[PDB]
Amino acid sequence: SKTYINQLSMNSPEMSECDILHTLRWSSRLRISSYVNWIKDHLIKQGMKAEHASSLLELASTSVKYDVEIVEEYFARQISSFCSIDCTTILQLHEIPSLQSIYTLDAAISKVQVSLDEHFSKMAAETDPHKSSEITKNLLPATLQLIDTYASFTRAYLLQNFKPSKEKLQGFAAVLAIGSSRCKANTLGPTLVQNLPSSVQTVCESWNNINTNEFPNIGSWRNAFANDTIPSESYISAVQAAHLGTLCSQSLPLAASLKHTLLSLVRLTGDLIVWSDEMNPPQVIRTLLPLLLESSTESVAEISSNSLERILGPAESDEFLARVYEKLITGCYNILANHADPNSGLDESILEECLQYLEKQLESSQARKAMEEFFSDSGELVQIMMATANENLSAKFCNRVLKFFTKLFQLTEKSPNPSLLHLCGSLAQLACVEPVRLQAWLTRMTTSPPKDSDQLDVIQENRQLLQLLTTYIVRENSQVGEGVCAVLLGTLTPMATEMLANGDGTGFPELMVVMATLAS
Repeated sequence: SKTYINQLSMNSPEMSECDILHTLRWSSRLRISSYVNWIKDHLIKQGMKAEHASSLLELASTSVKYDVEIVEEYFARQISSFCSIDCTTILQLHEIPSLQSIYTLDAAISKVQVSLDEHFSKMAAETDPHKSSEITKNLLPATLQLIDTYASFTRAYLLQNFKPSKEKLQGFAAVLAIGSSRCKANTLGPTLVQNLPSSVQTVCESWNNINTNEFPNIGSWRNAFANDTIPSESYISAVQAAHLGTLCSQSLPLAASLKHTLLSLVRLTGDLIVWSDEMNPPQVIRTLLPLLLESSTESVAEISSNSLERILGPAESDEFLARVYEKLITGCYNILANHADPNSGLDESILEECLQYLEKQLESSQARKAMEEFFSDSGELVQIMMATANENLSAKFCNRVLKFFTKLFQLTEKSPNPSLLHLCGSLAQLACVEPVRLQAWLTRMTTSPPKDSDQLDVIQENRQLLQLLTTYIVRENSQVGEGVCAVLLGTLTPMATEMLANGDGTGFPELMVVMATLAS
């Protein structure tokens, strides 16, 4: 109708999802396929003579700029709508967008990909390809933030479908954030995912079995769809049919739509990063790194790796491997320190495995580098040993972490490097520890276990290696300093006097080996 012509001719304000869907097809229609004559002929009817009709038709479409403008405005609207939710919190199902918005966004990105690809393919010829970088000066940040939002959305969709409480839900989120197996760089991921008993294997496998082959292929719009007049319209129709087909499912309907939209978004990001003259590393690297390492994104991580390898490193020797290792250490510290409680859905084996892995990488020099940089920037070796004070956990975890200290100091002594010296100086912050937690922690080992317990041997070896690590600290070459020793003596004397007084002196005969060496 003429009202549509005037509503979108000189401007396109107050549009909606249905308006966007109709407008994309209409605008693509009146370009090359000779519907323009049909439109003006019908405009002759209903009372518009040809002079107005031709002028409005000419000034309604002028081409790529129109597409990027409208889709940028749609992206801005979607980002503004989703910006009301931020930080890192688990989102409910009800705040996930409805199917209409999802396939509207999918159609928008598909049209943008097709138009940009044809524009750059025709720009492959000629001698002036630089006149196309200024139109994508704003697409990239919006695309990255939208990708981050949708990754959060699919992560929340997987999480909330696992009545489990919120605390172990956050624990499961921490476990799965460093999961995934499609990347060969990490090793813990599959093991930590698989050792959980029943919840995150059947559900995770059922959700990972949602294949998206019913959708059109990567470049199917170039070969199987270029025969017709407007290949973009056929591609949009196929995508819409694929999205509509998912409604019949009863187990996990939105999974296929979310997977496909994330895949298309990351592919468009890669194509844009190829075509964009302006390229700014840190945002794209931090918004693409979690994709490879996320268990909730495994059907997409390969494209992310492909796009990141060509720009940030050959994936074996460059700094990308060190960045991946740094992400692994960050995740390991997070899970070890924050969710040590046994009610966070955590089995002791998960902490055991991650501790073993991070020792194994601590042995290697190249990983030990990033190890020390991360514990110097934001990490803290002391949190791991504070985690032992939790009375809700067995003594095997304490044994493993204490053996961890034994081995890092052994590697410090045998093969001294500046990273090991710096981490030796790192534990000097034991003075900053408030007295109550350190008193409780010392009470954890210093208390004699019941003689009917199976951990008597474990605690005996713990006492032995505690004396050994004490000798390690009190060494002159050690960088911890005498203040830590003085405060340790001050907070070891009183309850020593106490359990000599009220108690029978159990566990006393091997105490002197500790604070006597402290005095040394």
